[PDB]
Amino acid sequence: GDDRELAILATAENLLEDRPLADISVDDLAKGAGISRPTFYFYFPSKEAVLLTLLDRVVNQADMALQTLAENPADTDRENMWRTGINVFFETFGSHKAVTRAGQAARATSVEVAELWSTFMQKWIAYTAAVIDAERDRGAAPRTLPAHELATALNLMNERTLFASFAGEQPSVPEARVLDTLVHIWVTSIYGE
Amino acid sequence: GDDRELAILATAENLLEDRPLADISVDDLAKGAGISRPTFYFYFPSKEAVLLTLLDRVVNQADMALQTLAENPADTDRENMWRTGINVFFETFGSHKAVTRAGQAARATSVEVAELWSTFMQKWIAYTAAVIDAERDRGAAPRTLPAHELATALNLMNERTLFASFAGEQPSVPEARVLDTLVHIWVTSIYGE
Ligand SMILES: CC1CCN(C(=O)NCc2ccco2)CC1
Ligand SMILES: CC1CCN(C(=O)NCc2ccco2)CC1
Repeated sequence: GDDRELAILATAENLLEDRPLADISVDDLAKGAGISRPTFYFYFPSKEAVLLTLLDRVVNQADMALQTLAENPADTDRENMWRTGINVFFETFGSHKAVTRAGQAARATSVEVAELWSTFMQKWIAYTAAVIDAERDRGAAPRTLPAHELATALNLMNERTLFASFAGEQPSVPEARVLDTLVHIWVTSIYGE
Repeated sequence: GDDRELAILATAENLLEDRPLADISVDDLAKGAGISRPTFYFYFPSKEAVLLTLLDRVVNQADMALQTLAENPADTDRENMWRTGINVFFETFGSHKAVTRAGQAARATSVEVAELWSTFMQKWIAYTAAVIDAERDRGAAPRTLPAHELATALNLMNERTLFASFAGEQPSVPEARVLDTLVHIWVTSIYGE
């Protein structure tokens, strides 16, 4: 039951490593999961819907991991606090590069994917803003930009930069340099005048 | 000759304000330019090729405007130097929102568009880096990150942030706030420790 579903999900993720959604048939998804095409259609209405669920689970994994971090303060300086946070996204999406890459393209096409991404981005920006605001209240950050606007630009940087880097786009920050790069820009822009 | 070509370009830009490339036929492009479908095919192999040229001219306009700025130093502080520069991109792409939005989608699909964007981004990052390096040499900026990596992340921020803002995406920086937002993050990240 759940097992066939899990196998369709895993077959899909596997197949997205080597080629795009376009050049993957539900036929390929069925065989890989060891089921018929009709049986596939019982678990998912489409191949697009397989991607969506896959993306859903990556996004929830990131979020949950961020919630875990937020609940257990790490005994460290401001720079490592931010780093530890950004690293959740770096590791989680970096561990699911094929889904990441396919998700982001599907944003153009699928309203569900666009809305899924949109919902979580807003949540992560709201959280970034609350932390900046909290840093301003304790007197550790200067009151420069509207915290929420700053959080927005910083989150959008991370999205574009993390993903160009995982795709190996030209141009991009080398994947082994991208954490330090993003952390420097977060902390200088959050704490600097 | 050039006039029919110009009219196809303008018809296309006009039509992209109200709907995507997908829901624009070459038929619509021909009528709008006041020509036949066959005559259209003499000037352009496809509707995709119309977008590409349109994007080409926006991108060259931005570049040329940046070259003009680079050739005439403005008598001003570091913050306004960066602002004046980022503003070239804000105004130029912000004046061609339909082409911008369609260009960026076509990146997924068209290898020409992807390469066009890629070429110019590299050029703009190289230039940003040369300016950061020049600021480090005169002793106005600290030697923090690899200048080229910093330039890369900052350029990618601007691309994602400018465009989310012009599209009116959720989330985004309001278009009337996005200049100040980006300038703060450039200058704090370039000059800060
Ligand atoms: C405190 C956290 C909040 C979120 N964040 C971050 O990179 N979000 C942007 C993103 C999502 C997927 C790729 O990039 C790190 C800092
Ligand atoms: C000195 C310049 C260099 C380029 N730049 C910039 O925003 N480039 C990124 C971009 C292109 C299109 C949208 O965003 C402003 C600063």
